[PDB]
Amino acid sequence: MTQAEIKLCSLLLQEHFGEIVEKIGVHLIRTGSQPLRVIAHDTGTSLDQVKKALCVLVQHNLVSYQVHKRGVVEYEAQCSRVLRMLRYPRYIYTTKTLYSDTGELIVEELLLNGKLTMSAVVKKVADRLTETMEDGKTMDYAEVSNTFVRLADTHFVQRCPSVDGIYWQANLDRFHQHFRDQAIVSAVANRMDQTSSEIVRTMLRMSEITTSSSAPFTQPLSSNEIFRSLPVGYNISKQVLDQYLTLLADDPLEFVGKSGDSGGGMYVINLHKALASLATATLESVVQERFGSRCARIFRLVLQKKHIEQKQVEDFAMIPAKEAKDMLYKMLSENFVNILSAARMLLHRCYKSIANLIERRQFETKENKRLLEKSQRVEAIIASMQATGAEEAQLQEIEEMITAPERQQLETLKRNVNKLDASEIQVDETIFLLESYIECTMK
Repeated sequence: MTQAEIKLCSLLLQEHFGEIVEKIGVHLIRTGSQPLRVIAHDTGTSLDQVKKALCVLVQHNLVSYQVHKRGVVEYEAQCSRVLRMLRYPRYIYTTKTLYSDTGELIVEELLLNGKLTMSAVVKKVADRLTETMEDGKTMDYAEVSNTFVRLADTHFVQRCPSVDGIYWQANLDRFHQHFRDQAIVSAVANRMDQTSSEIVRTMLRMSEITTSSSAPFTQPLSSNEIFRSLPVGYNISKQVLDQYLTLLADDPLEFVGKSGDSGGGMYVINLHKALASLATATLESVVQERFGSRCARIFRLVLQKKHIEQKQVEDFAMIPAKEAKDMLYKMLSENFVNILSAARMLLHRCYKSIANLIERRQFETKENKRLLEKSQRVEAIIASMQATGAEEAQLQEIEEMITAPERQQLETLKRNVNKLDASEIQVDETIFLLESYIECTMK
């Protein structure tokens, strides 16, 4: 499935909605397609509790329902859809980035309330932005709506189909398109230079509609029209563009390759090749993570030919025999070369690490429950103090409640909450990559 995939799903639902949604969700994954009744029977849970759980499931766009064989309304969960709940913040913040905070909010609710019509969102946010606005001026519904439309135009927002409305949702596919796009652009930017990567961005910008998020290669595009779709910040010449192009295609890395020429040369982007190299580098950093620079350097030499045999291993190693033997074992030991294979393996290892993360976060607030509220009251004492009876001695009394270790633990826990939160994000990006390669290898 895998096991960690399931476990992860569970934790997800638990955090967002409750034990009800989790139990049933878990069951919908575990037993595939099932009517309301068989779910309420195998779970040992009533039908109203079942019905409540399904509400938060579908409304939020995750569970599917279809009328099977004997006209029975059967229900089903979709694993990938559950896991997308992870990228959710990054999806959000990138939106904040691109179409301001106005955008930030639009998306913010479209996931957390799931299915919502155009209007509902528009006003929801306008008021949710009038509360932030300096007392007055108000948020004109229009700007809100513009950004919304702009989202539906760039396909970052699309409609809820059919089996003052009606419903709209988040097109995390065009998000995958953009993350794919960015990961790529930046890879050029670090493996080549800024100008090159800007060309890429130009290519992807005209390959954001005519091509897919899982296509191995884009659509052919001539030097001339690319030179035409040039950004305004770049006043770069044709011949410049030409030496650049020839360089890009004929690059040992090869994330781009020529298709015709023709005039002024037909050119393609190698999505497959690009993804594989991305994953490869990730692997390099992992080898350097647990088996260090020593084994990472040797790993980098495994990129030319091999696994199997050692004749050329110890030779290209530049170290004694016994050493080359040991490290050769360690790399094939946890299956490190088989590209896709190690990729999928790694993927599971990700899911595992995540389980750990949530576990520790969950438990830290769990066992430190009797400290959470103690802090809350403390704050609710300066609520009616900074303004009414600004009493400094009262503030000291507040300080004497929270003895040294309790607050040092609040800091300890808070910092640990962070170590987790950060690691979490990191893994997310990593997962997007892996899965995107996995789907890319689906040609």
